Amino acid sequence: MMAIEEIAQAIEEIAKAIKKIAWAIKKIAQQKAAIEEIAQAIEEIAKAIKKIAWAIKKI
Amino acid sequence: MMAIEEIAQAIEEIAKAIKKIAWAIKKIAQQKAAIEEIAQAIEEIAKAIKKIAWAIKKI
Amino acid sequence: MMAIEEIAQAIEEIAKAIKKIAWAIKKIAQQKAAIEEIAQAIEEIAKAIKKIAWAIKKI
Amino acid sequence: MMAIEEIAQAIEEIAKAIKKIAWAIKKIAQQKAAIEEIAQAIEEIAKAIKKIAWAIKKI
Repeated sequence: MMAIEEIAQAIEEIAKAIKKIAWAIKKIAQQKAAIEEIAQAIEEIAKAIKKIAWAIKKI
Repeated sequence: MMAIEEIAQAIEEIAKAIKKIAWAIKKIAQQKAAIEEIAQAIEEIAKAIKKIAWAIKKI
Repeated sequence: MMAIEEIAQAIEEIAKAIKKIAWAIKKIAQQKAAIEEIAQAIEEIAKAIKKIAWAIKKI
Repeated sequence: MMAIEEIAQAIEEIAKAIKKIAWAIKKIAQQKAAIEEIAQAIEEIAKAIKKIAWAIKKI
C-alpha cells in the first residue's frame, strides 16, 4: 500500500525535475533549432511521466 | 484496468519524444561521428520503449 | 522474491550513477547558469530513484 | 507470460544501446575529465539495466 504510493510520489518528483531540465535546455537554445526540438521533446516526456505517476496512484 | 492502459499510452508518448530527440541529435551531428553513434542508440531505445508500451497493453 | 530484490539493488546502483553524473555536470558548469540548473535537477532525479529502490524493497 | 518476456527483451536492448552511448561519450572526452566521469556512470547504468532485464525474466 504505502510502497506503491511512495513510488508514485517519487515519479512525480522525477517529472518535475525533467520539466526543469526542459526549461534549461530552452535557455541554452536561446544562447539552436535542433536544441529547441530536444527541449520540447523533454517537456513531453515530463508530461507523460506525470501521467504515469497518477496511474500508479490509482493502482 | 484503465490505469495500466494509461501507463501504456504514456510510455508510447515517451517513445515518440525519444525518437524526436534522436532526429535532433542527428542534425547536430551534421552541423560528429561520436554524436551520430549517440543518435542511433537513442533511436534504438525509442524502438524498445514502444515495444514495452505494447507489452504493457497486453498485460 | 530474489528477483524483486535484484531489481531494487540495480535501481540503487542507477541512482548512485545518476548522482555521479550530476556532480560532473556541476564541474562542467564551472568550466553555465542553465547547465547548473540541469545538474541540480539530475541530483533530484537520483534522490527520487533511490526512494523508488527502497519502496520496491518493501514490496 | 509472453508480455513479460517481451518487456525483458526490450530492456536488454535498452542496456545495449546505453552501453553504446557510454563508448561514444568516451570518444568525445578524448577529443574532458568531467565528460569521462559521465561516460563511466552511463556504463554502470547499462550494467544495472541489464541486471533488471534478467530479473524480470525470472519473474
